[PDB]
Amino acid sequence: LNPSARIMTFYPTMEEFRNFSRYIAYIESQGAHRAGLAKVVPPKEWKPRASYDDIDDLVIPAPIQQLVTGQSGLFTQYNIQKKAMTVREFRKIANSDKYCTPRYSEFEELERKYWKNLTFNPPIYGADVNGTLYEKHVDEWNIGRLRTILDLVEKGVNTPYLYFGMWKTSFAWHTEDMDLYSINYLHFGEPKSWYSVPPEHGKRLERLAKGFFPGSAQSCEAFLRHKMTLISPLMLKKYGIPFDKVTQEAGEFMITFPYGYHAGFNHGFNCAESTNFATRRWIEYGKQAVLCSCRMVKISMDVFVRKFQPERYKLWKAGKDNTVIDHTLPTPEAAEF
Ligand SMILES: CN1CCC(c2cnn(-c3nccc4c(=O)[nH]cnc34)c2)CC1
Ligand SMILES: [Zn+2]
Ligand SMILES: [Zn+2]
Repeated sequence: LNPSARIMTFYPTMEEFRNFSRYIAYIESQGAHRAGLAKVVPPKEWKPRASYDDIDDLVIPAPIQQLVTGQSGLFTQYNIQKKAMTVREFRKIANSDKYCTPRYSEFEELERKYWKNLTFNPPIYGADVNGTLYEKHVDEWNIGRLRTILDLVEKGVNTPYLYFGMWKTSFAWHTEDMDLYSINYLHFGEPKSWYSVPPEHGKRLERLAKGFFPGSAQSCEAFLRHKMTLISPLMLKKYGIPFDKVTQEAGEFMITFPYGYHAGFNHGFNCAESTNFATRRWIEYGKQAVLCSCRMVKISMDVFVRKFQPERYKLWKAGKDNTVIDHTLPTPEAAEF
């Protein structure tokens, strides 16, 4: 399933939507994981919050000014921490003449303006805010409590984060911490555009990045983990790196899969909610994740190897666990489909 590894979109009914982990297993049985990114449009009747007119007093403790340097589709993003601000203050800046979205008809025109102007007039990203916009009673796809096997770490990446975007705010090329999955919900506002590289081609993106930034690569085993590297889709086309693109709109979920490299940008004022999560398939990725060797987020895999792979525990502890990851294989939970 999904031999082209193209980004798939799913429209679950209210009944299919209710079981989060089962629905992740379902989309994997359909080959969604091969693209490294999937869109899930929830049923129309489902709302995580009745209204977003009550969040003006919400504090963004560390807004970041995003300074970008580069040319020829290759850039490095530098984050400058600014003083705390409210969502009311952030919305005022986001919609001001200095930072508002330029006029555009088609996405391709806006995508061009982004790649042409990302190094000018550095925007402010109200990123990494600990919090949720979900009402406490919401039991479906609740980013604040997904209750996947990732909870075994607790029972930081198992908590919800908010992202208040403005035009031209960006997320650099990366995989998740420990090559985990992630869920991103766009609560409201202007779209968020995504680029993705299939996990089966992730090593090709890394080789391209290493060749362009040899200083960074010598300094760290996993420099892409710093989340500072921006590469244009045109630069990827030029070097034959397979990739796909998708625009997430308000009210839609995006799912990133283990070792799924993604990057993207915000079209204007918006707010997304995200967290990391796991399935039984992730354990092997966590065991094999190449981590940052210069700073970082590290999860001990021991608890997972003991519980889900007891027969492999002595072999693994000895450093003799030679398992090769097949990126095309769905999670064992997908068996029923
Ligand atoms: C401690 N961890 C640091 C990295 C954090 C992280 C990992 N990935 N990641 C992102 N991925 C996808 C989309 C977005 C986005 O729209 N904005 C900003 N960051 C994003 C953010 C998770 C938390
Ligand atoms: Zn991510
Ligand atoms: Zn590093």
